Amino acid sequence: TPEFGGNLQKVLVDLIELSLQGKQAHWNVVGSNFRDLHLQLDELVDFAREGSDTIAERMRALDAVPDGRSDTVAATTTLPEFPAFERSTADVVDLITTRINATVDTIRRVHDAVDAEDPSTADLLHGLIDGLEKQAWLIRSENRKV
Amino acid sequence: TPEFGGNLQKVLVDLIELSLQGKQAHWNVVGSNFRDLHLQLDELVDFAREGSDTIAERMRALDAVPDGRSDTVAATTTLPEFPAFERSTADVVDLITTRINATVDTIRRVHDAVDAEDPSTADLLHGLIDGLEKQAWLIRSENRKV
Amino acid sequence: TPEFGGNLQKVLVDLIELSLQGKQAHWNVVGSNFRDLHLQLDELVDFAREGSDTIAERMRALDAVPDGRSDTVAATTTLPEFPAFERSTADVVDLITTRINATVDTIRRVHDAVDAEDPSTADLLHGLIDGLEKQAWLIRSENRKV
Amino acid sequence: TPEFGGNLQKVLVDLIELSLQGKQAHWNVVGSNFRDLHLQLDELVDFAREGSDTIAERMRALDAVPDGRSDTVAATTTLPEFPAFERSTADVVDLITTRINATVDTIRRVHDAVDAEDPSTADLLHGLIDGLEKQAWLIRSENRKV
Amino acid sequence: TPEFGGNLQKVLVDLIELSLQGKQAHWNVVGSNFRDLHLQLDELVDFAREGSDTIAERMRALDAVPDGRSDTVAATTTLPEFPAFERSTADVVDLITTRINATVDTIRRVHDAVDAEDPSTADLLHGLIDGLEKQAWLIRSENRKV
Amino acid sequence: TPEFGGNLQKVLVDLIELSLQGKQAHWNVVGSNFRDLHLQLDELVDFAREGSDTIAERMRALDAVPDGRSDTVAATTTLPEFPAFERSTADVVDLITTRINATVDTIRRVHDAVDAEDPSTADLLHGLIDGLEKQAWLIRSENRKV
Amino acid sequence: PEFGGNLQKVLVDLIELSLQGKQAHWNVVGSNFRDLHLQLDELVDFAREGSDTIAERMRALDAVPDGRSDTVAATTTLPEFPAFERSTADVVDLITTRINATVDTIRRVHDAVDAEDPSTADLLHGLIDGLEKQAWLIRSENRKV
Amino acid sequence: TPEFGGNLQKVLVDLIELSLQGKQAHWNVVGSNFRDLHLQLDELVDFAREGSDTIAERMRALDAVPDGRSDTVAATTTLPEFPAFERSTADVVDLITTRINATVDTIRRVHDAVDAEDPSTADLLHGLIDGLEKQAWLIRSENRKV
Amino acid sequence: TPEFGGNLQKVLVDLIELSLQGKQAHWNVVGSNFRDLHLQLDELVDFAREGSDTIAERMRALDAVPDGRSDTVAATTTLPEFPAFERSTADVVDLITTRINATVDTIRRVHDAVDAEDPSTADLLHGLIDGLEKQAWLIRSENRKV
Amino acid sequence: TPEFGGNLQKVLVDLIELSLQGKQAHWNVVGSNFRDLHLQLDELVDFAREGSDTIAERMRALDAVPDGRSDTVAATTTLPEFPAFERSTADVVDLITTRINATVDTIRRVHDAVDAEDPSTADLLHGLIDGLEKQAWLIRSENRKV
Amino acid sequence: TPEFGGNLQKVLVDLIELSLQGKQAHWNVVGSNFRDLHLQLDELVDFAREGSDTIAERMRALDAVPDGRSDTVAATTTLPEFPAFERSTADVVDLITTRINATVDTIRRVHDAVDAEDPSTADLLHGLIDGLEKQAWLIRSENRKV
Amino acid sequence: TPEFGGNLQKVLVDLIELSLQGKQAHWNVVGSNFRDLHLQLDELVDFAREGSDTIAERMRALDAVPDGRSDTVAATTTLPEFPAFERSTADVVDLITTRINATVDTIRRVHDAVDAEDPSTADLLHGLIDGLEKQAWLIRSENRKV
Repeated sequence: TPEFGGNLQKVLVDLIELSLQGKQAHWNVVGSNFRDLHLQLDELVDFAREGSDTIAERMRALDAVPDGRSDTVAATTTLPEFPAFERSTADVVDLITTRINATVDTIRRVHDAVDAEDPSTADLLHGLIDGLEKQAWLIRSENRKV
Repeated sequence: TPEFGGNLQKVLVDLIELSLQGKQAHWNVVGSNFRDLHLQLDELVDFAREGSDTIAERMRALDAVPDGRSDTVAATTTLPEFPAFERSTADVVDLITTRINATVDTIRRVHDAVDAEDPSTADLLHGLIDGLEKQAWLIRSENRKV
Repeated sequence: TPEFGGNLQKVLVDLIELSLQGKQAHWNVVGSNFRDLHLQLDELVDFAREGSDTIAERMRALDAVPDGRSDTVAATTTLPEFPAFERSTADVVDLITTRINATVDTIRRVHDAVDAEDPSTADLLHGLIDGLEKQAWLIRSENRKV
Repeated sequence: TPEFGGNLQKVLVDLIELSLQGKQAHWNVVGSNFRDLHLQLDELVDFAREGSDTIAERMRALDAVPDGRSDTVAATTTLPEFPAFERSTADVVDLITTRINATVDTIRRVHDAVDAEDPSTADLLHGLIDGLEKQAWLIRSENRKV
Repeated sequence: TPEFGGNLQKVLVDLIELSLQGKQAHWNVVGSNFRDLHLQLDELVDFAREGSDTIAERMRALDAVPDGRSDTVAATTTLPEFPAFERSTADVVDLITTRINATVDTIRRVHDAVDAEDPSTADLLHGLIDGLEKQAWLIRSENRKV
Repeated sequence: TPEFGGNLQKVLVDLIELSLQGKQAHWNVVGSNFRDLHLQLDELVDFAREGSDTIAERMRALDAVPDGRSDTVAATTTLPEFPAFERSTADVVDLITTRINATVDTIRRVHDAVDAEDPSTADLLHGLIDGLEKQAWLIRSENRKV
Repeated sequence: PEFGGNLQKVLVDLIELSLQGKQAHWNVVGSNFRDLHLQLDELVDFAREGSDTIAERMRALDAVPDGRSDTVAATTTLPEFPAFERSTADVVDLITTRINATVDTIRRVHDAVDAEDPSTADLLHGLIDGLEKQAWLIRSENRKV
Repeated sequence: TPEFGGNLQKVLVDLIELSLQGKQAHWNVVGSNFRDLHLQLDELVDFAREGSDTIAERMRALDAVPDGRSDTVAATTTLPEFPAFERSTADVVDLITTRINATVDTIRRVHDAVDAEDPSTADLLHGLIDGLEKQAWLIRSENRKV
Repeated sequence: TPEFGGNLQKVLVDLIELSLQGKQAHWNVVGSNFRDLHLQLDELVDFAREGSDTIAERMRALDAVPDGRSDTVAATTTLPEFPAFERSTADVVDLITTRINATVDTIRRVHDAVDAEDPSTADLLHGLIDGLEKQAWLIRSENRKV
Repeated sequence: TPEFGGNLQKVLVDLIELSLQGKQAHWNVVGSNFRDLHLQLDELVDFAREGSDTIAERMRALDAVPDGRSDTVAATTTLPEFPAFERSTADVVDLITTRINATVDTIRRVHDAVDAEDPSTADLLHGLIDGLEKQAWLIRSENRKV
Repeated sequence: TPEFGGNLQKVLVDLIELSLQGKQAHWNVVGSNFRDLHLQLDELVDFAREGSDTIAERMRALDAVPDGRSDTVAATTTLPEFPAFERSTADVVDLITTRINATVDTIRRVHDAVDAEDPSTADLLHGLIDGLEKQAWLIRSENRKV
Repeated sequence: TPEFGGNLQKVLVDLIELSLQGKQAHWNVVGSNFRDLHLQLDELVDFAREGSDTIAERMRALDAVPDGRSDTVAATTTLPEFPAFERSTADVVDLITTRINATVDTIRRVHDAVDAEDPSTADLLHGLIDGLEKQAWLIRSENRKV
């Protein structure tokens, strides 16, 4: 259905934007605990790319047309823009946490309709939520107060 | 130097645009001889991602500031936009060949200044142009009729 | 739960019959773009065998009695018979697409009944839908004209 | 959410107790099919450890605090204690079957609440039920007669 | 030659029947020494599937048409029909021994004509014979007494 | 001898308690320099589990009876308990260092009695010292101030 | 000595086939290009392995190999290959014809080589199997029905 | 030292005899738990071969002359000769247990002089004792009753 | 087929004696070009062990009883005894060449009688000839002068 | 350009001739220190084949026509012919060194034009010079006497 | 030429000194963020060893005489002396950054003559500069504050 | 204790000097058996580096500080100097044998105090002696007269 296709397209553009932001932060981060932040951003980008590809193949299987162009992503993404200069570790961790939370929350919005329509795709969304939440936890644990 | 940083930034944004659009074509292509294009476009995307990461790390080592944001890519890329909807294999082969030719032409234009300033970065450009030209040959040989 | 056992037996019989047809077509197919089909049918057979074994072991865990005999498969399968001679690639692609469609439609009918009892087996069926539909798309894209 | 944390803590403590008791049986089992039981119990312990780690990371990523201390396990576990000395093969198979049945029963009680609140955790619990039931079948098949 | 194709088709259909028999027994076997029988039957199925695929590819290379449909298997198989329900260890090992012996006996009768016509295919037949005989030894040696 | 068996059982209890407490710390740790501790405590738990299994199998080979039940561990362990809530990274490093020091000092007491009978087991005890002391240094170096 | 001569004739044909496969691998264009490109590389690898196996076996049987380029050019029986870009159908046809000639000479030598040494007969049987499988797997592209 | 050479020669000849015994039993064993015995005897043969090679290379490094000839082994080894025909499971397990016990007893007598002269070789002896005793446990634990 | 069994026993005895002599030379060889011989004799022993195991399992599959005892191989082997002291590289090369020639001569002599009954075993004999003759060529080329 | 195409064609035919030459020497060489040269020539052949394939793919990418036919190689090669029959190792090393030096001389002669035209291809020639010179040293230092 | 040999010898001794000093720092680094520095210094040592070996093999191929003795390194190195004892992480990061900068600066000075004489060796120098600069950036970014 | 630390430092500097001279001989050796010595010395350098790192980690764990600087090695090492020119293979083999003998002599000298203070460290020294003596034999067997 066109509604299902549109929801999956909104998820896909958010995943692509998240991957691009992760790579940009991976390149442009400075500060403490550099090696771990560097490796974690790479792992997150790999996982996000794999999830985006899986969504693309599934949505193709359901006979929909994907929209993953750069202009389309820039026009329809929901993630906030990222700073273009070198950033401290606390700031980049905070920004990554916020972006991951927004990406997860969009999927949590669409989950009800996706489960009502196709449990097979609901399972892929469940796996994506699991992976993204694990990544978000392991990153956000750096800046915890206690 | 800022001009050197800008010359590398143009290459970086071109590679990111190429990778995203190659993934788009990988998801979207249908028609005769589908599987060969489906696999080779994935290989092209992998190579483009590796090259973009290599350029980002090298230019960071040379103390410059990357701009890999989606908005920046959309605003300052040189590759023409990818047409939407399902496309035939011949058309996608032609479009990918033209775009890879544009990218390698950009590499050729920047190569003079890059070699004049840093031979180490010139070597990375040589490797990238070699790989991209090999990919371009393997793609365009599909549509050749002799 | 005799109804659960019968439903899972109907699933397994169709999976085994489809695997046999896939192997026969893999051995028999010939024509334009032969190699891609030759490899993809092998991949589909491997996936079908993995799914059939997984279903059989799950249904064993639930204390049911599987029936995987050749006579039982031939007597209780739902998929149509396959041509016995050399077939063109377009025809074999169409036949394989029809077979995958019938198999996934069978799981679609049994889905609600099996989810009424066991969400765990529902998850396995979701995975089978994901894989089979991905294979169906990747094969049917061969004959698509647009 | 505190109730959710409580159910997940019960799951984690049951899994930890199962792993410890399985290692006990692994070191202690003597009798016929000794090598078979030795390998299978090691596989069961490995799977239980993987599942316990997955559950712990999931619930802690959902902002809960795990309690996997030995005193907590002893005080709040639900599995009955293991024999103290060398046991026959049939007896240890029966004991392990009973332990796995109790664990999966607890998971089944928790399943309703987890499906009510977080489908992502429900999916992990489904996978755990699948793995534990497969192991239980493979173990209990030793003692079953015709 | 048509007679050569007929003998190779007989061997192929026998191997397919053996693979189906092995998988069914693998799923269904219950009793003593169960884990080892479970692993050995899976190994036998893997070997039988590889041999059947090898014969199919060879006969296709020699310009013959294979017949691996389930209906054809049921109509032209030579292995006697297998029990329907759960069976003890002695019964299953004895039955598997009888089917393997029947298969190798059929291959033995075909071997004379195959060696008369094509020694290259005769070598593949020899490999199948001794692999199957090794598997038969490992299986029947369980029931043997002193 | 029963005294040797009791000493080995006491060592095994300490190893199991250390592994469980390490997993607790791995789950519950939070604060600055997270990922390093998160990976390193997992490595320590893996090594401790390997050592505990090896020592259990060795003591079984020497014809003794292991006691690895949760109640037995809680009743006869020597390592003091772990905090039940989220702790700072410096504190968890200090506690883990203390636990490892207690465990290795227990081995230091038991070593003379072990070597008085069995140099082969003394070698395994030496290996345990090597691994645990390397891990202890690798953890304690976090808070070292020169 | 005749045994050595037959094995030398086999070896030069295998080397020529490997060179033919590499040439077609580099110089092929048209439809199904990626599949033909991979298949020809696999065939070249198999031909090189078979040539090595024959060379080492015949060395073990105390003969003197002749695998020089001049010797191959003077003694091989495979037809000459075109030196320009060729369509895929023509490439498949030419490769099929060359493989058929190569397996034909092996079948011709098989009787004497098996009568003299079953161990070498086994290696030649394996080579026949592999090359015939490759021949079918390539020639299936241009089949009519 | 000639006495050192003689002790290590006795060790080597005993290891070679044990390897031959294990391989013969591996080929010849028939009865219950056949596949487990077949795998374990192969593992024991592999371990014995590795240990024999290690002892030979160590003794050669210490400027002695190894004697691994079959005639020397037959004339010098202390392990009693094996049955010549097919043997039952209990009998072969008992025979292997007795052979391993004799070998480790010989190693124990030699270990005193070995530790007196060269601790480096004493370490290898300890490793061999550990491995052989573990294998002996996995063997003799088969026939043990409660 | 007692004659067949005796022939296969003669093959097995020769292979075992060859492996033992190869290990002895591998331990004892010394002189110019030492390392190449040291590695190649190890490879020869590995191949001989593989061949001996293959022959033993094949003759077990043919319902025969092998005799691989040390006394049996010493009293039945045909290979000449090996020097017991340090030997020059040329001498050990000559001795190994002679031993391999005797071993392959035995197989060539028994080949006609073997093929008179079982072509599958004849195939294994062909493979053994191939491997042993390759090893013989590599050994003999060391001392060749031209 | 045709002159550049011919410049690379000379390199290609020289590499193919070198590969066949190395294979001939690998098969034919006998004498002292056999195994070292036997493995080294195989490594040389592998490197030459990889380099020839790389040059062929690059020159295809740059839209030229390879001529790798055996007749073309024989007619236009530059390496001296290899004498037949069995040759001593010293003569083989001398001839291989001379031919590799000739190939490196050809590469160096064409390198000026190649670098003036295409730096990407110049890099490939640099890599080939590195590899071939390393092989030349690793072979020629055999015959060196201080 | 002797000048080229000396220019390469200076780079070789600098690389050896850098590798030894990196190992020194790997051993005596303590403080906050220990593990990341501990791993990065090991990676740097591995890269330095690989580069030093590559330079040694290349300069050997070009018929020069290496001087990698400890006395020669101590006498002719250019890197400043590394202070002993345990050092804080900030200080060791600064020291390693300064040393890598000195090494790459020396390589930059020698690059002109190296490129003027042998472009192949210039390529190796380019690769070494790339790797060392990447490592230097990845280490120095730890201490950066923005 | 300071004496323990000093002895471990004496061992470490000897290992580092041995590794450096091994690399020098690896680069510098020419003559017969060149490939054999080239591989063997590379293996010895790898082993020496691993052993030196292991000693550094252990003595760090025991709260001591290493001195592995180039100046410290040159001032404190006990190994004789290595020639700086091209040497015959016999001479380099003799020199390496002498160096290994000196290195193992130092460790055997310190072994008494090391065992009196820490059996675990004595075990590491035993392993180092075993490895170094094996390498020493495997090298010096080249130049043996008889």
